[PDB]
Amino acid sequence: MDIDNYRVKPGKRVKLSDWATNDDAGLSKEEGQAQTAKLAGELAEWQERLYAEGKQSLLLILQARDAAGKDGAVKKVIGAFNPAGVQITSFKQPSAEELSHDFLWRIHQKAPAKGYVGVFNRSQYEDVLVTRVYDMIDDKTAKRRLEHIRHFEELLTDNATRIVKVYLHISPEEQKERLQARLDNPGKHWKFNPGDLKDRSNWDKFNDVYEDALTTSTDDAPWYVVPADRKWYRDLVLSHILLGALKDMNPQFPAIDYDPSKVVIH
Amino acid sequence: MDIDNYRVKPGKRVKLSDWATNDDAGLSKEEGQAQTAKLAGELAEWQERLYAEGKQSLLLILQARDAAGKDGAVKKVIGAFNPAGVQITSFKQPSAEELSHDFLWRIHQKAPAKGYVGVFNRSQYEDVLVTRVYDMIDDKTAKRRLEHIRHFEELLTDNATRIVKVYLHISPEEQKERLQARLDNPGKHWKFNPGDLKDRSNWDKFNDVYEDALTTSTDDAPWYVVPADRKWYRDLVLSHILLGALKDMNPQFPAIDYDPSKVVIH
Repeated sequence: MDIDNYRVKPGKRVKLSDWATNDDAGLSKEEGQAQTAKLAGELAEWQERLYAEGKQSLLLILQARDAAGKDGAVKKVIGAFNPAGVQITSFKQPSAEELSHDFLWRIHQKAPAKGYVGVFNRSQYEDVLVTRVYDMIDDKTAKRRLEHIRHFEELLTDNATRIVKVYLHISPEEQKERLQARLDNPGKHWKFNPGDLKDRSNWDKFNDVYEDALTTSTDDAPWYVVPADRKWYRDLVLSHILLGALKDMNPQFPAIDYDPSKVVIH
Repeated sequence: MDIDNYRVKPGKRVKLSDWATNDDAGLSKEEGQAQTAKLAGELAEWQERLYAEGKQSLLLILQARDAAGKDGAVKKVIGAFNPAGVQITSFKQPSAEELSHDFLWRIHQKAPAKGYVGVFNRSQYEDVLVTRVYDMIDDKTAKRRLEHIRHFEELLTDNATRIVKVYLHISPEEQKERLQARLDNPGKHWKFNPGDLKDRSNWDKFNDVYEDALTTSTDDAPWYVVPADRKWYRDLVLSHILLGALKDMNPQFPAIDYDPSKVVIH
């Protein structure tokens, strides 16, 4: 497995049909879950360094369709982090006050602080995805919003915020099984709403608008297309993506302004 | 050993000296760690129900002296929760803007929303503890602020926010060893600063103000004195306190007003 195969290279447009949805890198579910359990300890060690250093931050942006596994990815992979060094925002429909501001006003407020890991379950890209499929905004407006999103991600990059954007890529048949699974089990009768089905019927248009959203992939702010049909593979690949980012960020523990040998505890 | 022995009963002044700091309830470190790891699964299930229900919230207030184990309690115990349904705030020294407001202004802003677990690592009580030991406020002001905190906690209690206040209770010798261990270990020099030694030299003055603060213990908003000399016991007792609270809150998965048998996914 080369994780870089899943990175949208700069300047190269995307046709989601070209990325697989059910990769497994030649591993069994047990071999994958075991490797994920090991990376969890690594993710915890490096997130502590990030927080102790207090110079950098990591922003994970999760975008995916219903039942693709973003809530399940947060619970497993992001759960390896110390919750005191993490901030998770799930952006719902814009409120009245939020609509009275530019579309990035509410997004910028949740940008992560130094030393923290930030996660955007749904993010600023919602304003050029669902807003286009249902013709709330026109193509002219959408392209201009995409330019504003790049400039926004560039601002955070110069602020030492390492941006990582991940798209969870699943097939329609897999979603159908997962959605039917919510309807089948009496305990999950609450993550399904007549409205997930509306977006599903617009599968092909979401392919197009996502392909547009993915053109923001740069060296400093990359998009990753993660085959998510196998939940354990989603978790494993996301673990590799975040750990490699933290290792490249290479946080160091902070200096001290005292001589430990001269300290006498009374 | 019974966790209710650790609850500050309403209307009765207490002295922290009455509680031992190194309880173990008749358990070894291994057996205790084993049961803690088991309760973590229950904490996860009930926290998920709390978040699905979206009607109640849980507010944990952590107060303790340096090296007593607040950060470790959060990492182990609160780490069992799904980080997407938890908010941790470590209230630092009041900034300028915060000082231009009443002392509960910044505290109230972090009150947990419906369905969330909130943790105050240092909290509103800081404003009647360190402020008194160093003569920043007089007894008259200190007394009145304790009343304002009660009314505030009553407000949140009527909001379905279950308040739980925990004081981690360690011996001075234990602290000394923990602090010396950070001076001795090079990898931990960054966790010690000679400033921490100021409050330690005022130990008995913190007894008084803490014993005053514990008088806000009610049936609805109880204080717990957790013997924390044994880090594994701290984690175990904290897990029991939070799990009992979530179980008493008894959050229910939300019902549905549609028949899953009548919906066909295309």
